[PDB]
Amino acid sequence: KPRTVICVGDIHGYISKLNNLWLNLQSAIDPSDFSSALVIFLGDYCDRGPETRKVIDFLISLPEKHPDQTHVFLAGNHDFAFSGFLGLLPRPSDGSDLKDTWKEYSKSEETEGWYTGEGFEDMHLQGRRWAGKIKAAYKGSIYDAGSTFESYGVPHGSSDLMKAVPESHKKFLTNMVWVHEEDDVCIETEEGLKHCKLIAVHAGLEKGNNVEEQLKLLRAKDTSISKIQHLSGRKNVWDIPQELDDKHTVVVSGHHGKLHIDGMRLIIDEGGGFPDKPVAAIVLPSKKIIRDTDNLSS
Ligand SMILES: [Zn+2]
Ligand SMILES: [Zn+2]
Repeated sequence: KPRTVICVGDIHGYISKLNNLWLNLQSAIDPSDFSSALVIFLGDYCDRGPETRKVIDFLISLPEKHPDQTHVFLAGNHDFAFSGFLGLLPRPSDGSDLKDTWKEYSKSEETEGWYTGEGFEDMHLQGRRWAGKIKAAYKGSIYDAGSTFESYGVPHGSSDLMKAVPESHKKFLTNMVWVHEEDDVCIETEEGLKHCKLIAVHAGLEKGNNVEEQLKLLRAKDTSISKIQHLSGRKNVWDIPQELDDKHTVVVSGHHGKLHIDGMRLIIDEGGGFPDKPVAAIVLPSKKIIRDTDNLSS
């Protein structure tokens, strides 16, 4: 029997949506298949929603709760930005300073009110944007990070967040990956069951540039990049790029604020960080969509 693969869209601090989805998934999938499933969280665990802390608590608990599952946690643009503010990103491997990332977006500083509190000098651009105060509705910053601060019991933009975030959560953020690759997953098509490669990346992959070169920087976590298009892009990462456009690779992403299935391109982000929208997961091989808003039993 083919292994069950669950790909979970953006959570954005909605603990109730995360819990209800997890509970629904256990009625849609039989106990044996669920217990040994590959579970790929597609990123964006923080911001917008009110309970980031509880979300990360939940995700940390999963290895203990389900020892035979494989758990993959993609870094979203939001979580990369979160990790940046906490100073958890490794120094750029090219020897540059994290402050060098600011220059490209320097004209955005005034409107975005970038963090100028303690430790801003050694901070990645996205960390400074994340903890900024946007001139006005946004929750504190352009990243809607206000609710993340509050979920850990501190005001928005506070340097004290660094002390409030538990060590296990910092370890969780350090353990996130920018890409996940699988050699062999099953997926239903109109013609029948297929075996495919899988690439999981929060937003997607770029056109033009060699795919392996892209995957290389993603595997290595290059912090010299001001804005990581693979985590933050929109139209530029929507499509499967030329090199992978041959029906042998599933490319799964969250990020886009839409649930969109087009052949081998899976975009799983029905929630979009909105409080009134469902969080959806896709279950492979069947491609069935399970939501927090479901009321399932077996
Ligand atoms: Zn998102
Ligand atoms: Zn995103």
